[PDB]
Amino acid sequence: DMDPSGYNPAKNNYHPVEDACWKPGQKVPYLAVARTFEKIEEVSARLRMVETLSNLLRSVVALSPPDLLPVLYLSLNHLGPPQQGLELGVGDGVLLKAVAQATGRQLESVRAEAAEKGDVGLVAENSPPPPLTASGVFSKFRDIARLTGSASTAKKIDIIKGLFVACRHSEARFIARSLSGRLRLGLAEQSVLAALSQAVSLTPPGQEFPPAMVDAGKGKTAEARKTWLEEQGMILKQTFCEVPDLDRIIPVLLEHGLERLPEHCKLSPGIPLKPMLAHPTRGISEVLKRFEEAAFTCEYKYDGQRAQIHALEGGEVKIFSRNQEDNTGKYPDIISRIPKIKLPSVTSFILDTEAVAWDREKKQIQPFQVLTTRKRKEVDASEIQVQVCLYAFDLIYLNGESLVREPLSRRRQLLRENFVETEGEFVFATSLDTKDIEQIAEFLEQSVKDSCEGLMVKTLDVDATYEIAKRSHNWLKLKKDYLDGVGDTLDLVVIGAYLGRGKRAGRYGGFLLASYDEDSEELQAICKLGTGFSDEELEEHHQSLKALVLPSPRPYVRIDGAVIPDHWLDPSAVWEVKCADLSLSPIYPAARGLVDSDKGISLRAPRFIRVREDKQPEQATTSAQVACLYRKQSQ
DNA sequence: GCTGATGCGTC
DNA sequence: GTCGGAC
DNA sequence: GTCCGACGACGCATCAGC
Ligand SMILES: *OP(=O)(O)OC[C@H]1O[C@@H](n2cnc3c(N)ncnc32)[C@H](O)[C@@H]1O
Repeated sequence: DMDPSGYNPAKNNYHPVEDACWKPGQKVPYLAVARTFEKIEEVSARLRMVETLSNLLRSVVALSPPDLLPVLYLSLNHLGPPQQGLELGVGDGVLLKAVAQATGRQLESVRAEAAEKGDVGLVAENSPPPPLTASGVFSKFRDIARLTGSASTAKKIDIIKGLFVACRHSEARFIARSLSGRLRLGLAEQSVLAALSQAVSLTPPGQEFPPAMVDAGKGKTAEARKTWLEEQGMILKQTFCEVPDLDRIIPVLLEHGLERLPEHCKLSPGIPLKPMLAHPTRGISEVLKRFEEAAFTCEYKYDGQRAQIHALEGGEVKIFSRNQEDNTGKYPDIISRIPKIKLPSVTSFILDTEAVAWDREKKQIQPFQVLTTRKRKEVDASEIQVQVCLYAFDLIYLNGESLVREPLSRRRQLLRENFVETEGEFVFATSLDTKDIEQIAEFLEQSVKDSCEGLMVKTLDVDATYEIAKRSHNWLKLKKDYLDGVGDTLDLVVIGAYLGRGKRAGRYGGFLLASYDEDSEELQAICKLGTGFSDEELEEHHQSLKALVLPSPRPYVRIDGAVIPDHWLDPSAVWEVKCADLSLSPIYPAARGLVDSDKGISLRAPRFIRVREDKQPEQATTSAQVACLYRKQSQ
């Protein structure tokens, strides 16, 4: 009898059946999800968020098992497994057109309001079909993403409008945020997985209705309960890190339970897995302090793109990105190369490599920017213009055996013994086994001279497995720009401000920076900036720059194609900014004509360091200096 | 038949 | 990709 | 240290507008 508007999955003593706002077998109302979202947004401790989400999931499992998968994807704001490549194709512009049409308002009015609040949901809401359902809403999202071709944008808009007109209470707020790609729950993959393992542990699936067991933790002590949930949570996590595909896991989970999940879902070539990531380290001394006694290896950190290469029993090859996207069609040249890299005894494998752009005439690595000019789907290897060289650094699976639980020392040994190097095509990452601080510093200096970002550091025997659920950032990355006094540092003028969104709402979220062109006495936009400040520094900058707002830009400020700032600023503040490198920009005018007739120069991964109170705009980094720095790069 | 805006992936 | 904040 | 969501440049692919 409970109207979903009153649904409260944050209550104490939540009963999956009696406290749900729908009847057994009935479709999960979307308003039940939105209310769950509200209660999750009301808190900042993940543990409380997880329990609240787990309560909804327990009711879904008890009452409407078929809706579990759509409710999960709604909670994650995803459309499906990443390797299927479903994409909404809906941005803010298209979303605001849908809001405008659905609210009888004008586009510019809706546009201004959304920019001020930094949230599209509030506008869409504050503006008879049957109640929306979770799977219903989820299905309409997938219909939107499957619309393709000419006039498809108008059809996507019709669907979005139909959703909004059926919205009630806070539904529209969350419809708009999901389509916007900014749900802002504070809860994502890891917390949703914890909520799921907690839900199916407390309220097991597959019981005869009404379920006899609704809270399997009641009979345990608080301590035993916590230990039990951590263990069950790890079972799900380690399975997910090997098979990050809910389409595969949920049917098994509902049919055989969590404790038997690894028997049915396990690492297999052809199914992407979560890759090992790296923790940034600010110097060699921090590396030694972090690994203390453990022996470790250093490897070049190549500046390319991650390629997880799967060879299946039978010969089929698949290649996946860091985010489990399917890149098989992008690398036909690599697929034809597989026979050359493996010994004939190798019948299957999963390799961890970096794909790097490679100049075959000069036999040299090329920058990342050249690698990105490859087409996303190339059918003919003969049409490839940017060759790649594979730098292999790990082996995760070999000849039917998962190596996830073996230490790096053995995974690397098997890689070196079972695979074959070919210059410019497939080689092992340059490496050095040492604990001598001078040798490491010399090795770091060489990696940069050899066209790399720095070093990867990895333990060989102690905590050296490939178990992402135990530690996802088990590796250390020591980049040149992490070091103090090293890396490109510039003093740039603040010429504009952009209204913040989400956590930055009611504030400036980013800024437009410029270098000083001496020859024309103009300030030339060079990049935007939006990270590196504390919340306090960012608030101070909102107040100090608010005074400098102008209705129109100064005549000596050139931005060309850059995003026009929401608020123009009188060139006064000069900020010190660090970046990983300089790039040739297709939009930014800074230093155009000094290194390239058509293109200016921008900053790769800029971040705020500190205000330079001792510098006026005329003494900022000059466009000539920017060009000089960029030339030092490509020597 | 072409061009520019832009979604969304890479880092 | 870099970064800061709450836990 | 984990987890999450603020924010960056830049490219191909796609599609609206012409
Ligand atoms: O900065 P980040 O955390 O994305 O760095 C990790 C990425 O670095 C790339 N990479 C390049 N070379 C290596 C080696 N030798 N070992 C491990 N990772 C490496 C990868 O693309 C990785 O995701």
